[PDB]
Amino acid sequence: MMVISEKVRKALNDQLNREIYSSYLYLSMATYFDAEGFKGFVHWMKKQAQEELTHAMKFYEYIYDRGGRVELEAIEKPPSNWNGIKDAFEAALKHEEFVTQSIYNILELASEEKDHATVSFLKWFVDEQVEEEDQVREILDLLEKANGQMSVIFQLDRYLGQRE
Amino acid sequence: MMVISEKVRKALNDQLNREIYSSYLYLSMATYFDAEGFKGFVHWMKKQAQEELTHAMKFYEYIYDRGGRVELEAIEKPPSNWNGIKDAFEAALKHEEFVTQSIYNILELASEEKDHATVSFLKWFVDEQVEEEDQVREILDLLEKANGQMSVIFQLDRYLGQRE
Amino acid sequence: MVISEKVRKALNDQLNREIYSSYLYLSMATYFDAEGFKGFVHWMKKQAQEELTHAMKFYEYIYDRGGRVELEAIEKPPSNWNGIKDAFEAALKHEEFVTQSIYNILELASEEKDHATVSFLKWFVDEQVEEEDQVREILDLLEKANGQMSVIFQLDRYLGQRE
Amino acid sequence: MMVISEKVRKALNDQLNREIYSSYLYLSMATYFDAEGFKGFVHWMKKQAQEELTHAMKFYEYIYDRGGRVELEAIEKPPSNWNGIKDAFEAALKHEEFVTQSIYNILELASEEKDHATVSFLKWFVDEQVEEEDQVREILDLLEKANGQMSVIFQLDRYLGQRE
Amino acid sequence: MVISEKVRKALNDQLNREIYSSYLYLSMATYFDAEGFKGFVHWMKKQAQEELTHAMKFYEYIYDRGGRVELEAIEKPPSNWNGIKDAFEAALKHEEFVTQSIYNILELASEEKDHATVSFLKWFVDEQVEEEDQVREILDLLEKANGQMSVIFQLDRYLGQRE
Amino acid sequence: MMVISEKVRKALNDQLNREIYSSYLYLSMATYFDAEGFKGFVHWMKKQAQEELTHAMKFYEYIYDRGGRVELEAIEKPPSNWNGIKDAFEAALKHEEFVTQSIYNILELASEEKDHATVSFLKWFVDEQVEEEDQVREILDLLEKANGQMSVIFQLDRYLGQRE
Ligand SMILES: CCCCCCCCCCCCCCCCCCCC
Ligand SMILES: CCCCCCCCCCCCCCCCCCCC
Ligand SMILES: CCCCCCCCCCCCCCCCCCCC
Ligand SMILES: [Fe+3]
Ligand SMILES: [Fe+3]
Ligand SMILES: [Fe+3]
Ligand SMILES: [Fe+3]
Ligand SMILES: [Fe+3]
Repeated sequence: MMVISEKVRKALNDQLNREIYSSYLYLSMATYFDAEGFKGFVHWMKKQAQEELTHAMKFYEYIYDRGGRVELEAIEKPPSNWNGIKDAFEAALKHEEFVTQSIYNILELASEEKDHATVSFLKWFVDEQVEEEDQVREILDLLEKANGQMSVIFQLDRYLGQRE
Repeated sequence: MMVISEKVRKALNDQLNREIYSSYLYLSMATYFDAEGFKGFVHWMKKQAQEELTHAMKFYEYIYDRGGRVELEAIEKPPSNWNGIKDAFEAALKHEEFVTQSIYNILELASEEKDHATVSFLKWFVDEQVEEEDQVREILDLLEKANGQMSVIFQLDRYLGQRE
Repeated sequence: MVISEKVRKALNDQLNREIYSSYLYLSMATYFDAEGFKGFVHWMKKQAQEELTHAMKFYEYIYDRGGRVELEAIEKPPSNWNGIKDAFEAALKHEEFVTQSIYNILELASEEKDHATVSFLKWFVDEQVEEEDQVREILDLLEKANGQMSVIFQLDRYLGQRE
Repeated sequence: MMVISEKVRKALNDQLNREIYSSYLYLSMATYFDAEGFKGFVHWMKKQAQEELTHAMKFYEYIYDRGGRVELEAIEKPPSNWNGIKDAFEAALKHEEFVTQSIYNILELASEEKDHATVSFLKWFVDEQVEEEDQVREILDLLEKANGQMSVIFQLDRYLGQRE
Repeated sequence: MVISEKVRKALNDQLNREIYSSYLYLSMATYFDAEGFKGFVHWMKKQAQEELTHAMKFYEYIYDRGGRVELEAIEKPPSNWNGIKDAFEAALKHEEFVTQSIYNILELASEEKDHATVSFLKWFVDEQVEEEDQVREILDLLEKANGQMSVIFQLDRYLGQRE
Repeated sequence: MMVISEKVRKALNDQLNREIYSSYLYLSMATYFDAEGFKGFVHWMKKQAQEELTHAMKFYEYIYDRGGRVELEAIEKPPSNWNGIKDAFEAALKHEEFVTQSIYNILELASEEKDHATVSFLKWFVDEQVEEEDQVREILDLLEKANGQMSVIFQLDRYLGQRE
């Protein structure tokens, strides 16, 4: 027996598909930074793409652990171009803020259904989203310090190029 | 800047997107095997999914190496249900045979324009595709021997569960 | 004592339920031993030990908040089941009952704003997810098995390897 | 099938359930010493409780080795309070003596049936009971010398806290 | 800043409370040193360093959520107690007050559906259980010691061994 | 017995309370640098705060080593804001020069009282304060050479981030 309500399963399945989209979006930002020729920003976006995949697989495993099933949905085409580096990263910040709210919505729905297991499972994402937001604000802050000066952009490129 | 024709850039970009669908398709086969409860087949499909991402990224890299740019397209919703194990693996073989012909088409197009670099690049894929088909055919030959017998299916599950 | 008497009693009741759970799994070891499945015996003995550690975590938490543990009688558990599948079906049902009892303590602790006990119980919520699932995974393998002895022996070996 | 008499199987099964009661009793003495705030005594009682489980399991294995089956019985509520350290260890001693006599009774019953296999099996427990009784007499005799001096009780709590 | 001004202010105040907590344990060390108990001194100095890490945890969380930290004046703490037992009950009473301050932030965050701050505070809810319990254990040992100097020396070495 | 005069004990206790404020002050500059987004300057200042605590603790011990007693006084509120990176470090230099003079005042009080022990104990801080002053001056000079050019600011931000 599936021991999550169907409406919590679809909320989880929906979030799983949003995590797949988030990974595709960062790959698309990588395509942008690669066209712009910043190998370090490219490197950073590829790691973010694979990191979001692990988020999706976390949802994957919990759905099956609670007796549900996963259904993959179509993945909409992401933007392929931005108005500069600050533009791409602010789009990332806004995006992760949307992801956090979508996860917040699942938590409140689970809490209202007295689904304590799903409430507890999502705490990892609550904490993780704090870090996903902060790291992008850090880059945005450093980018505003550079203020388009290429000597500093190279430093920030090579800094983000070291992400493991 | 770009030293591939737009006809070859577009064939490569389209194949890149098909490799992304390939990974999504194999992930969806994992959701099916998880629903049916075959951990080894799940494992095998998850590893196939990650192999297809590397196929995509080899196209990604080659496009930029020749001065092109990659544009990510929508990913269609993959099927989530099959009649049984053998049908899923037959769907995989059909898929890989289809990707082989699509690569054959890029190779013939590149050869037509005397883009010898892209012809040579696709040789790796010609050789990889022979093994992608053969591995699925070996499984199908075993499933046809298994003939739906659960004790023998369980052996093949554990066997494909050992994939590295 | 810094837990309410009503929460202290709930924890103490759950400690005794956790000891009963360990005894129950020992009784399933007695059953599989009578039936001659060494691997299922192994799994059940390892499961009985795991419930003891659960009980002791309630033990320690009660004393950490100024409480005292009172051990109650342990009811006689069933000693027989109608085959391997039936015993694991009883296990799944039992663990679900354990999950609901933990949920109930968590809800009582929440409405008393006993945040320490709420947070303490999170560990058991997450653990209960696994205990339910690992029995569900066994049941699904048994359903496919359909009593076929070659597959049951394969499953005895798999469960005999639990550490 | 079973090569112990039903009368000896019942005697062994009964004693297995006494061993489980013994471990529960000692756990209960741990609950008492934990309320009293003597860490070392708690540790000792927890170690004694685990030791009685190895006793129960030893009977378990012999019963199955002789073609018998184990049936677990209800476990009585143990006392949860004593009138002091000496009183608790005195109850432990009295309990171990009762266990010894219960074990002796099985030995005499099996020897009257010429069930030599069960006679020989029980030798291990005859010897163990000598140690179990002696270890409690040792503690009681040290407590007599302590004579309520908290400085010496602390020393003794530390010593029994070192039990491996 | 993505925490509300009431939640940032509660967090900033708790940061300053943690710093006073570290200062308080430091003068408790000044007390035990005047009284000539090196082990209790050692224990109190270690408690001081631990409270700095509590403060620094609130520090980091405030910045991770886009807020800023403002350091406030630190009150002069008591410098004397009328004995070992009195010093530790001041410690216990204080940690209980810290727990309630943390509970208030938790409920404030919860009413604001600020799940991130709620979850961040779980670590402290769990930590405070152990901070209270370790002082209770010490007090319970001091009651057994009952002013006997030979036993006080024993407890002095024990707490002197804290890592 | 106390073998320092009350005025030298009182001077030493004031310096102890002054050393704690210095640590609190440097902690507050970290709050400033963290708000400005300079993680390396934050690192430097947090480690400077820990060094001031060790200064406090050396006064702590010496007071007890000559039979006195420490009384902790209120810590008066530090500033939390500066008009830029170098202005903060200008405050740092200004502060430690004040500490050096406060230490000099104790040394003279000790010299006139023929308290040779306190005179000698303080020569550690005399020598340490020379380092403390030079350490900030050198930072100040590089900030002036950098001249607000962030590529150079970023570089010694990372430089001071390497402090042990
Ligand atoms: C460095 C390359 C990153 C590319 C990310 C592409 C994301 C969008 C397409 C998703 C395809 C399916 C995901 C496969 C997951 C494989 C299973 C992982 C199990 C832990
Ligand atoms: C391997 C077989 C396990 C059988 C368990 C039967 C449980 C019945 C209750 C008996 C009392 C158990 C007391 C256990 C004390 C353990 C303390 C460990 C340290 C925290
Ligand atoms: C070294 C052993 C004694 C420690 C006593 C600590 C007393 C603290 C009093 C308040 C001081 C506040 C400023 C401390 C900043 C420390 C920052 C640490 C980050 C690494
Ligand atoms: Fe994510
Ligand atoms: Fe492929
Ligand atoms: Fe025994
Ligand atoms: Fe604290
Ligand atoms: Fe200093």
